[PDB]
Amino acid sequence: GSHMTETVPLILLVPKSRREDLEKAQLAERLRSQFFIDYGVRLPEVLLRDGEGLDDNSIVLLINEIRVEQFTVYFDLMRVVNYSDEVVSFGINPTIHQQGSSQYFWVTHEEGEKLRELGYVLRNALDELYHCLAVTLARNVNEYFGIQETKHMLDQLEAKFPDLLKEVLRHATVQRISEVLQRLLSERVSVRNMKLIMEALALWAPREKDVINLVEHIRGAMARYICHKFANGGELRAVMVSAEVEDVIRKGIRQTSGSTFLSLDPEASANLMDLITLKLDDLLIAHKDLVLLTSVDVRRFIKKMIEGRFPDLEVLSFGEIADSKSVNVIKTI
Ligand SMILES: [Ca+2]
Ligand SMILES: [Ca+2]
Ligand SMILES: [Hg+2]
Ligand SMILES: [Hg+2]
Ligand SMILES: [Hg+2]
Repeated sequence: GSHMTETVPLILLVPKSRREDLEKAQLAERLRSQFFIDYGVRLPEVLLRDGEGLDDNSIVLLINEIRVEQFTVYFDLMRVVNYSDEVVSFGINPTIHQQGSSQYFWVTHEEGEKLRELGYVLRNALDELYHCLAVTLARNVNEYFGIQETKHMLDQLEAKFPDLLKEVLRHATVQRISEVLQRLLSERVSVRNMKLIMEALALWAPREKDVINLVEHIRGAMARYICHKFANGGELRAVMVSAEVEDVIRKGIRQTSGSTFLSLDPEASANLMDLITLKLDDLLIAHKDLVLLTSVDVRRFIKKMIEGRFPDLEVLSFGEIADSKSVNVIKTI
């Protein structure tokens, strides 16, 4: 460990009424172990604290002792991941939580079993809580991960692939590598496969000195791993960006002698955001459980544009999902 982790614990405010059960379930320990498995980096220590005034189905995450997000988890119910309105036709009244324009639908255990037979996918409450936390923690990676962690990882790798590390370091500094890794994690891409990441840096770093651009190439190299992560072991649920919207973005792109950036009139960008908002508004699958699909040329710009309003909606390129299996496009923007 380094200071990055060691000096800055995460705090979960939980209901007093659930504390003992969350201890028994080893919430804190399992969050830490699973996150490491899933993303390849270590979280800080996780402290539980009883939260004043919390109902029985609420959790708050504090980073740096500051409230970051409040989650609703129906501990005694089941979440319907691929909900549709058809469910109400069957005489089920779900329990519904909304955060922004994302909606979450919960049913009884008995109702769940019924729904499964009709091909709905269910998630248990602790599994949902872990997903919520993980998504939010990935985004906030810079709070607990940096050069010290990167250097450790490089050192571990070196012990195994010395010549590979040698080559990479000739073309990228530790700082630059750390930046690449943070940018991957912040977009929910795992860094567990360090060997592959390093092979891609050895290929690309000699030639690409702009960090944003470099990251895009690395993502490309890692395509299989990105896809497998997002899709889990299930179908990939997606919203497609229309050729129309792609073009608005494309026209706004300016190439320089340095970085490539998006340059849209503020009114124009606001109007485009209003359109994206409108198209997303009536979705019944939560944003963290979706991806937006677009062309490689516009992917990173679309991500930057929407992340203010829609922080939990990741954006993949068509190439990134080349190894996909079942894909379900639920909507076009
Ligand atoms: Ca119900
Ligand atoms: Ca407006
Ligand atoms: Hg169940
Ligand atoms: Hg969530
Ligand atoms: Hg995949």
